Amino acid sequence: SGFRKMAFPSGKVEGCMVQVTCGTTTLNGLWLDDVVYCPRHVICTSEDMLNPNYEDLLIRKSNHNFLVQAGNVQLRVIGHSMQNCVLKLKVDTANPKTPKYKFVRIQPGQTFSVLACYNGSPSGVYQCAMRPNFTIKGSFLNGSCGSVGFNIDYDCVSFCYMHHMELPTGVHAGTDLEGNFYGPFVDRQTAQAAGTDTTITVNVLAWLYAAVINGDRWFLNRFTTTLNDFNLVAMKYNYEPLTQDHVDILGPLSAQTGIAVLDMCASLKELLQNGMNGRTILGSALLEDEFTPFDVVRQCS
Amino acid sequence: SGFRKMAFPSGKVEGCMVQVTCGTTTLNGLWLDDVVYCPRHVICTSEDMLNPNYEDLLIRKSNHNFLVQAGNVQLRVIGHSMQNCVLKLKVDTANPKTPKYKFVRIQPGQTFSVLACYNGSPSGVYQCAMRPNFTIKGSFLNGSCGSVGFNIDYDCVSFCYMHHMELPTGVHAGTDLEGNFYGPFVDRQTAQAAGTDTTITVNVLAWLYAAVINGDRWFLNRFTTTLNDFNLVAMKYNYEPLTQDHVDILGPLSAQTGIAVLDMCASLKELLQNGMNGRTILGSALLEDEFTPFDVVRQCSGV
Ligand SMILES: CCCOc1cc(Cl)cc(-c2cc(-c3c[nH]c(=O)[nH]c3=O)cn(-c3cccnc3)c2=O)c1
Repeated sequence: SGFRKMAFPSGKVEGCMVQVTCGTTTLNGLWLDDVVYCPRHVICTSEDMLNPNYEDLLIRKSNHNFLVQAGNVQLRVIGHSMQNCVLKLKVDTANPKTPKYKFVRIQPGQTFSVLACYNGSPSGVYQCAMRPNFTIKGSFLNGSCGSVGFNIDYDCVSFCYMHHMELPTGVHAGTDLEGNFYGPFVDRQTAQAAGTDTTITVNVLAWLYAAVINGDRWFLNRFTTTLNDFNLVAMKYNYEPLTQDHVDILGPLSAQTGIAVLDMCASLKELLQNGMNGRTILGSALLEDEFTPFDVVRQCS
Repeated sequence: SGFRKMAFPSGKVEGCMVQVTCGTTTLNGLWLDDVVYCPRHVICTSEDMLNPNYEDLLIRKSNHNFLVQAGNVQLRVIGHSMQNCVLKLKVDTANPKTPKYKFVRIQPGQTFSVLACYNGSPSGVYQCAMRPNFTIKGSFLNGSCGSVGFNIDYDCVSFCYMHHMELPTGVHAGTDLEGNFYGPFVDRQTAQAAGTDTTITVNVLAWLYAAVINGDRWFLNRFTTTLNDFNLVAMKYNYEPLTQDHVDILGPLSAQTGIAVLDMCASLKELLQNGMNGRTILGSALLEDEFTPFDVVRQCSGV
């Protein structure tokens, strides 16, 4: 029993974190086999921030300009290449702690663990969801760039996020490990703002199923809804559309609890109308949308 | 920017988790140096659980009765002993992944990271506070006994919690690594309930400071109070008394903010009657009390 934002054990990723320095700029890199991945803005300077030409900046660098440190060991850079917004530094030694891993690009609504790091040294681990507006709501200070997000279903680490920047509203933007940004963001200091965010409806429903699994039914009701009528109401609260895909994905949790998906949708409609009237659900006084259906199944059974 | 509940990186502890099997019972052990620590109820059968005689159950057992698995490697037990509610299994090999560590006993209101494990394999990590009623609000299923809680200071792991049981209300109870229970609980399958919980006042204030540091300021006001007046309202709402040591600990945040504790208690005083009813601080509709002042400083400074 209990239900918590539960991160993956971070050890497999801790052994991959290194420090990358160019001039006065130091951030984190990810050391997998004989490659170190880091944000390409490690090669910018102060006057480079608004409109850096990364191709022109990189061509002027020699390998010895990159100082890569793994704990106390200095890693020798023997080559480099830029892929989208990620720099790939070939180093002269393969990381002996490299886990089984893959790179995946996730969709909005998916969750992952963030290993926040400074100077190549991990400081904390926590869960994040990719918001519908392609930001994440993390906790990052200066020097955290190059921290990564990952899942570890099975014993394979799936890297899905590398942290690049904090936007004006305090939320965070980054890339996949192929260097493609999530969302419309670019790695330069020009004015950028996240779009209006919305609530991840399928995740709220998954969390309500988690509440039922854990023994709480107070928010259910005797009503059902059509998928169309549910979406018409939920969008008035800035909720994301619920698709037939989402309804299919919730099938297993519906089966375990005996509550049809569209019956849980009717519960959510009433919760948006009424609020919680002094009650909580799984310890929260708001509707939680950063647990996926997969997360609920991972944690509840 | 941002403020999140963050656990310590768990790698130093992952390398210490093993599986301990006694008959049909399998749970998790902590392998440090050449000893494996686990809950003593691993030696009970279902019928023993109702009213166990642990020193008699332990007398009946021998080294060969304990099956200890580290990954795919079997560890040989060469000795066994009990310390309070923890079993100590001497093995023939020192864990080469043993971190610098010590055993500590934490105080209510203090936080730690939990590494939830099943069959000796780490499964998830999250932060917990030791509640005033000596429970923790974790997330644990059958097979999680022997999972541990810990803090990290530089390179030294301070182990503070070993998981033993889930109470009827769904909250969790355990021991320190010397086998002493937190709270008025016993390791027997019997009706037990934690006392009425209370809210950790100094942590709520710490979290209000975190909210200010992050631009959330609508709860600030011009007023101030004193301990006696606040503690009087704290009592009414089931909040822990606020001591002078608490005010001292929040000193740094009062400075770096311009809000005096009793000024903030006046803020908190106000929130306790009028309240939330929907509105939010740091994205929460309720007053969060599982962040310590150091959690706030540690996180809002990059340590
Ligand atoms: C849209 C407006 C923001 O524009 C950009 C654009 C770009 Cl390309 C980078 C950055 C940025 C750089 C650094 C950084 C610089 N120099 C270093 O030595 N180490 C660093 O880490 C850090 N953080 C940051 C701060 C707090 C939390 N998370 C990330 C950043 O956002 C911001």
